[PDB]
Amino acid sequence: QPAHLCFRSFVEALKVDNDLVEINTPIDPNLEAAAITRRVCETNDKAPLFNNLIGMKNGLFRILGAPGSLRKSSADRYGRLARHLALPPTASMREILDKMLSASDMPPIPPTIVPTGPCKENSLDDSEFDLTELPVPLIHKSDGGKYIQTYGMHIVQSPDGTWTNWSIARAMVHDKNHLTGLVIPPQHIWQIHQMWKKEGRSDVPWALAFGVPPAAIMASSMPIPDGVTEAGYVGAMTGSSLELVKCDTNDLYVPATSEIVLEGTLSISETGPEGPFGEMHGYIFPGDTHLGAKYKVNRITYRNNAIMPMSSCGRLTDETHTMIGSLAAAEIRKLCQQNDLPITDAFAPFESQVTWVALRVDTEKLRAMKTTSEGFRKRVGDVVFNHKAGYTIHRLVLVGDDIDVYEGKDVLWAFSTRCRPGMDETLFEDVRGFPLIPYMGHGNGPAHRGGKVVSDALMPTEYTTGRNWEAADFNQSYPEDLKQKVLDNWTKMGFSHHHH
Amino acid sequence: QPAHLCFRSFVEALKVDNDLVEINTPIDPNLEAAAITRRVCETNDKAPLFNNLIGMKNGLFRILGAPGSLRKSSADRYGRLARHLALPPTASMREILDKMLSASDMPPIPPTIVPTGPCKENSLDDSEFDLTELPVPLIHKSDGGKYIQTYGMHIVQSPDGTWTNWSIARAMVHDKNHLTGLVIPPQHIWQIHQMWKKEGRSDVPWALAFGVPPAAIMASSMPIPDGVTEAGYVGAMTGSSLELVKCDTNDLYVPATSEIVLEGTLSISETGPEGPFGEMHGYIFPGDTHLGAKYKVNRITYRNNAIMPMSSCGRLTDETHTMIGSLAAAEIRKLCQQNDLPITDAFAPFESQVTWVALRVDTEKLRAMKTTSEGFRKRVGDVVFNHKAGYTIHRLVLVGDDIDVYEGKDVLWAFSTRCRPGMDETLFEDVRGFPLIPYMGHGNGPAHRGGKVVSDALMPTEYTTGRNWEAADFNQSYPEDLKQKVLDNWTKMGFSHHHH
Ligand SMILES: Cc1cc2c3c(c1C)C(C)(C)C[C@H]1C[C@@H](C)[C@]4(C(=O)NC(=O)N=C4N2C[C@H](O)[C@H](O)[C@H](O)COP(=O)(O)O)N31
Ligand SMILES: Cc1cc2c3c(c1C)C(C)(C)C[C@H]1C[C@@H](C)[C@]4(C(=O)NC(=O)N=C4N2C[C@H](O)[C@H](O)[C@H](O)COP(=O)(O)O)N31
Ligand SMILES: [K+]
Ligand SMILES: [K+]
Ligand SMILES: [K+]
Ligand SMILES: [K+]
Ligand SMILES: [Mn+2]
Ligand SMILES: [Mn+2]
Repeated sequence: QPAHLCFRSFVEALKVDNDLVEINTPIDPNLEAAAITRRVCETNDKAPLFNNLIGMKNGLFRILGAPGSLRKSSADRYGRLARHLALPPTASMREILDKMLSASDMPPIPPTIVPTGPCKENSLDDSEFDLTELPVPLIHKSDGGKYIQTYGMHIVQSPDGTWTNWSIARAMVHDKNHLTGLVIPPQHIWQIHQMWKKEGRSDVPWALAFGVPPAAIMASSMPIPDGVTEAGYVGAMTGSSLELVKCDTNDLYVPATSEIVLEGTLSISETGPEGPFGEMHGYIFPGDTHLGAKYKVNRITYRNNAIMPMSSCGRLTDETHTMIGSLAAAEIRKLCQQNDLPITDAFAPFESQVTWVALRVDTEKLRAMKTTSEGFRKRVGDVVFNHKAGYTIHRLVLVGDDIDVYEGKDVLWAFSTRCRPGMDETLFEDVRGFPLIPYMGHGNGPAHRGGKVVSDALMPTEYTTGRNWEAADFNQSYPEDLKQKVLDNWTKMGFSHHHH
Repeated sequence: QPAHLCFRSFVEALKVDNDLVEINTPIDPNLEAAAITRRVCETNDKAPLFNNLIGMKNGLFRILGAPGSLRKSSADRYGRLARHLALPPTASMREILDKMLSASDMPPIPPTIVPTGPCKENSLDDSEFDLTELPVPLIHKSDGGKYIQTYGMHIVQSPDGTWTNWSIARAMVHDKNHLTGLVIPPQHIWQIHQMWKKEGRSDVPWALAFGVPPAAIMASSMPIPDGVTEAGYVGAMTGSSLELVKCDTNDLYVPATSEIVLEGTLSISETGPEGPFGEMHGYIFPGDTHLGAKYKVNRITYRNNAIMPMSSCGRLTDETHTMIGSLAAAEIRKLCQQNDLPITDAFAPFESQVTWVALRVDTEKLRAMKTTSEGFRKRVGDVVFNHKAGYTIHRLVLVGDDIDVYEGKDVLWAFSTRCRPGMDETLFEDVRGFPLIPYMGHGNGPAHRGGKVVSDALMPTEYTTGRNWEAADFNQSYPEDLKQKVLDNWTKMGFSHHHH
């Protein structure tokens, strides 16, 4: 099975890439696995595969940390993400985001039901498992629970059966047969949960599949449109219908090669203590527990020698940055284009803790619009900040054609030198805010509203007659023949490889 | 003579450090020298010494590029700056800034007059030189002139003789015996020029000394207080009285070991075309010429085999960042402390193009003040933005004790995650602005006023009861014994030197 379509094959691909460290000696899921993983993410090291996890019983479970984090070399920096998508390991961010957007103007390819798969190799009923007895990790020392769910896919369906959503949302073990987790607006798991609650008849049939096809976990992390079933979007992107098997205890379908599947229900009435958790912006607020959604687990099914992927998230760089940020940026780029805004590229700078998105403007198009900064700022912020795709993003930075938004150094240069504080910005206080950013949920203002800004780093002539500067850099401040001479004589004179 | 007290010894020190590349083949001062230097600055390579400059005649002149730029290794990153000050090459930024501030509560050590020095080894009178015949560099392709003066020290004295100012301000060749340059408020060369213009009697006696003692060029770049003679401040900092020789044609005094000295006058009535120039924020606006101050040169004196230092300034990283930014930050730190504000450290992040200063707050002190963000923001901005030391700085970022302001990654993390846009900021529109920032002088608003902001990245509890988070990082999210275990087993498990 191809690496993008089968987690187990993905792990083999990382090994073959020399991007995997197999640790076969005992590792404690209480902090140790996650501390190793954290150190890997902070240093862009190889992904750790913990094959000897203290507390693993009857096949549950090995852990793979850092599945979507960065490689050390610049040439294959995003290779782990490329391996989720059948792309070359040297793929650029633009090529990864284009791949993730490609299914947006293709017919869906619905999934294929198959009678069985590797996820059915083992099962545990209601009398045979205890979630508190599994080697679920404690990921950060002050976490409010053991976060089983950091890289699996929740599967829920609208009451009318017409939309089946796949998404990532955190969850922790509550007791032997329940989880608690985040289910918050405007997320699709929340939107679907609301539909079931308004019907008022039953709890939401649910499954959570870990170690799903890598292309599916990528779509699970992306804010594709309301009402779009992720399975058909992944089918179109990959050009292949995904193979799904029915759950044993409900009529939901899970990827045939899922490593581990939990089947049960998401309550429309019950809650339980959830959090705190060491989160994407780099913080944990110890003791900040709140009531979260409550899931009941009725059945576990799993592969022989099952592997649980884990995100040890926090400070740069992990899956919450590489996937949340970048995939929101990709959808925002599309959204802008669909609203007739002249945006060519979008990325969420890592340096912003993925709270900014830099939007590259086609300034020839902009000049034809005969508009102004104030007008344009307002139009861009109204489009993005009133849409779900803008949820996580609190600052939009508009930049001209000379800036590569995928290079944080260039975005910071443009921001710092072309956007006059206050005058060149529009604040948005009557939009939904992302409460997990510390300045929102633990800040001075409403946790769920406002705190957003569009910062215009377009210069005045970019709206009128064209760029009227050249950079004071080696590239722009010297003619071609001189530059080349300098480069050709560099080592000869006495001054100091691409892959590495 | 010690390296901090003699430019020629400083060049030898860079050689001995293996931080110098001597280029003994012909190099063109038209762009080539500056392109090499630019490439060095963008890659933190060794300083270039051009010993064979096309057009050099009768000893005028060799060029040293990148005298105050960065080294590649982290361990001696600031070694070229340390060599200006007799510090170890591994000195931290805090240690360099502390050294530059040390004379602020010491009695000045006035300079010593000596009858002669190496700067008197050669002379050229009014009939013997032509500035257009010297190998003055063209530094950027669109510059409006050949910028002779990028790393020399202008020397002017108040009419009453009580204050002698040393400072760096750019100047270019106008014709055979004149320069034009920037002389703008609130700079001390401007303040002194205004005193002479109000007297109305004569042009300002002036000298410009290139290749001055390195400790003197550092003070020349620092906004030490109005009315303080830099020579006595440098004396106190170094613990030694500087040796000066009188000019031949006026009664100003220049460092005895200056490589090259121009003597003449700064006009109180005449102006000439000046600029454009590839400037510190990374831009040049071709054709943006304006009338600047006009200097007449009456005499040149110089050392045998004179060396002209040059800054090929622009995009990161050069003397305009390492010296302008950092030395303004140092003075702002002091200014804050003198105004009873609880600031421990200040630095201008390179990532901000040195337009921000991050101010580290002693939050124990802050809590005792029983104040609020709004109150505190306003007080800090009124102190700094109404003072000359804040001139170049458009954004102040207040950060708590956990942030190392000398680490741009940590400043950006704090800014991005702890400062709510708008609510946690105070804009300042009625303060002097720095027109050279593109968003000021080429922006949408008044070039010389406003555009400043204080961004408070202190969290709410930092004002009241104390920090209420831990970082979700390896350092903070795992206990000490575990961290150490992980570090000790890192290479054994299969994962990947200080100097490099
Ligand atoms: C890649 C990734 C994406 C995450 C999360 C994580 C990782 C690794 C972990 C679990 C580590 C941390 C948490 C923290 C949190 C941010 C959250 C979450 O708990 N709640 C949430 O609502 N959104 C999350 N997302 C983003 C989410 O997947 C996207 O917003 C996606 O568009 C949702 O799919 P729908 O569009 O179909 O609604 N988590
Ligand atoms: C280290 C350095 C410092 C510079 C400049 C440069 C370098 C290398 C160059 C020449 C390359 C570029 C220009 C551009 C420009 C910024 C300027 C200038 O032309 N005008 C100005 O007014 N201030 C400049 N400074 C800063 C100045 O030295 C400090 O502000 C100092 O406090 C002044 O001394 P006083 O306090 O005693 O007034 N230049
Ligand atoms: K999704
Ligand atoms: K702007
Ligand atoms: K000075
Ligand atoms: K704040
Ligand atoms: Mn969805
Ligand atoms: Mn001064």
